[PDB]
Amino acid sequence: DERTFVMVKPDGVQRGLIGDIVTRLETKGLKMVGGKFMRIDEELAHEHYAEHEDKPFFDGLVSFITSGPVFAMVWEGADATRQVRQLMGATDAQDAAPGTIRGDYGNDLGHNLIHGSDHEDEGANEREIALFFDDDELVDWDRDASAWVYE
Amino acid sequence: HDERTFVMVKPDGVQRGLIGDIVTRLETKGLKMVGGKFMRIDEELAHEHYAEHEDKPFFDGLVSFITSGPVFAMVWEGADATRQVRQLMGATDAQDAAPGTIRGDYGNDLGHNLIHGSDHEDEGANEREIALFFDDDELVDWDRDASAWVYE
Amino acid sequence: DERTFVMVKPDGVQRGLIGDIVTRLETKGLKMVGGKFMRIDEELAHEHYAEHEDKPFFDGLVSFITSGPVFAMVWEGADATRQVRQLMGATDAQDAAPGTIRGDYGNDLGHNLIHGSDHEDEGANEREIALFFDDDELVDWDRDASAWVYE
Amino acid sequence: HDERTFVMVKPDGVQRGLIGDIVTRLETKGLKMVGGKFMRIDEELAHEHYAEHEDKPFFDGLVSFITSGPVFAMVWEGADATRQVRQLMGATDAQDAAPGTIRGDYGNDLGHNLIHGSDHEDEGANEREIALFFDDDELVDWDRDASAWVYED
Amino acid sequence: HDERTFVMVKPDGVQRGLIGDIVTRLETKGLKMVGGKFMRIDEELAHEHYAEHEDKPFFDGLVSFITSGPVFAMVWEGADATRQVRQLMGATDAQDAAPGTIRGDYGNDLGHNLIHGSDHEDEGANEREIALFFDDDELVDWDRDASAWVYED
Amino acid sequence: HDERTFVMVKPDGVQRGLIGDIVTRLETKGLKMVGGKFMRIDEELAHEHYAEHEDKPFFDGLVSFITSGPVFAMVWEGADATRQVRQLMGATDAQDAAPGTIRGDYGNDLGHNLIHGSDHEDEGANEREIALFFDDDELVDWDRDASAWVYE
Ligand SMILES: Nc1ccn([C@@H]2O[C@H](COP(=O)(O)OP(=O)(O)O)[C@@H](O)[C@H]2O)c(=O)n1
Ligand SMILES: Nc1ccn([C@@H]2O[C@H](COP(=O)(O)OP(=O)(O)O)[C@@H](O)[C@H]2O)c(=O)n1
Ligand SMILES: Nc1ccn([C@@H]2O[C@H](COP(=O)(O)OP(=O)(O)O)[C@@H](O)[C@H]2O)c(=O)n1
Ligand SMILES: Nc1ccn([C@@H]2O[C@H](COP(=O)(O)OP(=O)(O)O)[C@@H](O)[C@H]2O)c(=O)n1
Ligand SMILES: Nc1ccn([C@@H]2O[C@H](COP(=O)(O)OP(=O)(O)O)[C@@H](O)[C@H]2O)c(=O)n1
Ligand SMILES: Nc1ccn([C@@H]2O[C@H](COP(=O)(O)OP(=O)(O)O)[C@@H](O)[C@H]2O)c(=O)n1
Ligand SMILES: [Mg+2]
Ligand SMILES: [Mg+2]
Ligand SMILES: [Mg+2]
Ligand SMILES: [Mg+2]
Repeated sequence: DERTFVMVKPDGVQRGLIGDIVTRLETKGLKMVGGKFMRIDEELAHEHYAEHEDKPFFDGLVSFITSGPVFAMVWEGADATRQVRQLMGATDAQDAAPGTIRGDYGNDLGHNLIHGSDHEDEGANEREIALFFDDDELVDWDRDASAWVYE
Repeated sequence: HDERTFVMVKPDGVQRGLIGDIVTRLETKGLKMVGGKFMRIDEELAHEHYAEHEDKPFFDGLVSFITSGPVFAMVWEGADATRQVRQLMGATDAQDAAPGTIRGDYGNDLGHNLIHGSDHEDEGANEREIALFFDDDELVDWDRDASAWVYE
Repeated sequence: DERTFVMVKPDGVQRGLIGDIVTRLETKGLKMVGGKFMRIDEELAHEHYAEHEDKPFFDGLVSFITSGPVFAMVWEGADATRQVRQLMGATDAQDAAPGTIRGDYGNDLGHNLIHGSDHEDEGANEREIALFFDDDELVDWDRDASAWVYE
Repeated sequence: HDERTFVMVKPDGVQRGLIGDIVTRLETKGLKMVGGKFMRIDEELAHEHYAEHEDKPFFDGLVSFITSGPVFAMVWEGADATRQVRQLMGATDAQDAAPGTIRGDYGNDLGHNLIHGSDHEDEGANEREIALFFDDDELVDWDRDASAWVYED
Repeated sequence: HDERTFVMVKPDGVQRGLIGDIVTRLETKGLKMVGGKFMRIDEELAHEHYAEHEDKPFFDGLVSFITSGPVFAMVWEGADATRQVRQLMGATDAQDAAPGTIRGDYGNDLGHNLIHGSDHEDEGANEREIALFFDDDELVDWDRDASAWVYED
Repeated sequence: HDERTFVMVKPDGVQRGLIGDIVTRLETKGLKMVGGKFMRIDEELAHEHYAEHEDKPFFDGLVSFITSGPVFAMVWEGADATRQVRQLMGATDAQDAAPGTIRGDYGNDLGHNLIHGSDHEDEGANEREIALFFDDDELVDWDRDASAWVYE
């Protein structure tokens, strides 16, 4: 089924929010299939944020995403992409609603805790998952509790 | 004797370990439990609970779901209680329920959507569902003292 | 398998701790098979606390257990009786360790939140479950997640 | 920012044991406590705090409530705090507040709505409410080192 | 009881955003907040607070720490509070504290052990520490109505 | 470069939705994550991880369990970290683990006991298990700034 790249940004890691974020996505019933603590180098960052290469915030973006380790993940479940952006709330954490990840934990745009593939960008999920993870690092399993999450 | 609403952790809620989490949002919200029963819904009881959907495609699978494992059936009392419960639960379809609600936090399905609560917008749905699942000998008439601090 | 009678006392109910207690016992992997919000009358109380009928605290005990509603339960799982008294902690909540129900939520002996059949009293569990619940009120089901809780 | 706002757990939040949850909420949001006092509010102080309401029918009910038990008074600081805190609280009427907010998880009353927070849409309310509850000697000037991860600048 | 104890989130607990968790812990235990102040501790006050330690080798490191950032000072009241609070905290050395206690869930240092609480085994420590941090005008006398369910008498 | 311990949410931890809850107790405790990998353990890898129990009755069922679903494999850094982790996890047999520990709170079995962490009392178990499950290219050398407030 549908998967999406999700990553806890260096602010999240530094602020010790990996658990809380993982718990939010497990508790929503979703299935972790890839998971990796790693540091993003500047060539990986440049390739990740490519779409923003002309923007005035780019150099600060790569600077930040490269400023400490992240926890990179793939998640699978029904409608996962969009479900995950709903959990995360709005991109600017100062605008995110309470009960979402950024509404609860951030109030900044740059240091906004987390990233999730944009479902409105068709193919963003598969392209980012293939950026961060090799097929060898992604795990096919059956989460048994899926029989009670879904009809 | 204030406003009561019927509320049900569905078999998926029970399977996934979520009874206490749901109960905790109801009491934390300040609502009072007056009935509470762990039970299996038999097929007649579900025909009656879901009589209004008998014509609809999803009916058969709805009756099979709601009888496919035990439920936790509840009655909850408090000011504007039906509607407060519908807001805590969020959208019937959990893929659209807002994060912070019970379905936005815990579910990713419309059939397997954790819980039921009476629809305040269907007039007398509460009184009827309560009366369907509970005898008046299993509702409990009590005063929750912290009520004195929940309301003015 | 083994079941045990567990009940949230009127202090627990009044203090809005039913959820938290239920969650603790579901999260430990145990299976709810009976569950009932009810009031204990004085004949049920007298029969429940019979063993304490001579003690100086009896009349205060029945008075309290009868002072508001309780939430009466049966729980099943491996070694359930003893596992549950371990969750509850010590009878006097002022002596219970932090991380147990009474260590976290009480500090009184009388108003000590909760009751669980005493595993050291052989047959206490079956005798109390049959006191509070008829066989019609207890549910036989398969909690699927039991396949991951137990070998 | 040096942006500060005044925040108060009201006598109901205090009585229901929710001082800690409200504080975790604000801390977890990355906001910096700079003032904080457990205290009783008396007649004069409530009449001034609420005086914008002196001509209103719920006024006497309100001074009676806000004076019926202790409150936890506070000041918090951070980017857009006054506004962020207001969003965290939810609608003034808890029965209208969205689940996820303080009021939507914990209240369903208008009078007993847990909590108060300076109105960002009333210019000066924050600095006025703070100077009401706190002398400048009771506010702390410090650096929450985690701020460098909450914010980029 | 009128049994009160002095409790302090230390500068590490304050910086790590744990004021709220510690307060929820105490509230949830059914204990009554009667005093509470966010504040900075200076030289004189620490030298007196800790003076039983004036002759010890960790003393200078300790005044430096307890003075390196703000603390949340408190007073709590209830049955056997001083002792209950001490058990809630766990061993003074967090790396020795049992999981379930404040120190065992959140610390693993001796210097930076989150929190302080009057020693019930030192007679007078509670009433002495409280009078140290609080004037009697800053303590509140009230009735937590839930107390009637926490206790039978 | 301080003390590191290897820690593993076992397949049951992963199935039951407990990865984040465990990770949250490790970070809340102040320990630093330096490695972290969601993976399936193959049979050779489990022969090596459990070589010391190869003679024992429970070995075969142990290798079948630990390969029966994916795991979350971690490395954790901090003062006295091996032993701090063994205390957070509590007794190997979860029916005896104390409430407050990860096993006392979440488990009721000895085989299905949620997590593994290196035994501080077996000298060099940490360095060896870490080296077994992680290449040195997947350990991350970083400074967690709130360390400045966790320790003196
Ligand atoms: N003015 C801006 C815009 C975006 N950004 C950051 O760059 C990231 C990617 O931007 P984006 O438009 O793809 O937003 P999302 O897909 O993450 O919602 C955001 O998450 C922001 O953190 C920023 O720092 N400043
Ligand atoms: N296509 C549909 C529509 C509803 N249903 C289920 O049947 C239930 C009752 O539908 P309903 O519109 O009366 O919803 P509620 O009153 O529970 O909000 C829902 O909770 C859905 O779980 C379904 O399974 N499939
Ligand atoms: N001195 C005492 C002893 C017991 N009790 C209460 O009576 C209950 C039953 O006593 P018990 O000796 O069977 O203790 P448990 O089986 O509940 O551990 C306890 O839970 C106490 O609440 C009391 O109020 N005062
Ligand atoms: N009709 C009303 C309106 C407000 N109030 C109370 O009075 C307070 C102050 O009114 P307000 O419009 O300034 O509300 P906020 O500034 O707290 O959002 C509220 O928090 C309500 O508790 C009331 O009791 N009845
Ligand atoms: N060897 C030691 C002993 C204590 N201390 C610190 O000094 C404080 C006071 O010592 P204490 O024996 O009165 O400890 P408590 O009364 O807080 O249990 C402790 O909380 C430790 O933080 C230290 O830094 N080094
Ligand atoms: N009879 C036994 C004993 C141990 N074991 C399992 O094998 C694991 C390793 O045993 P161990 O004594 O080396 O324990 P730890 O180093 O993980 O504390 C345990 O975590 C138990 O789950 C078992 O399945 N059956
Ligand atoms: Mg984009
Ligand atoms: Mg309907
Ligand atoms: Mg007994
Ligand atoms: Mg071993």
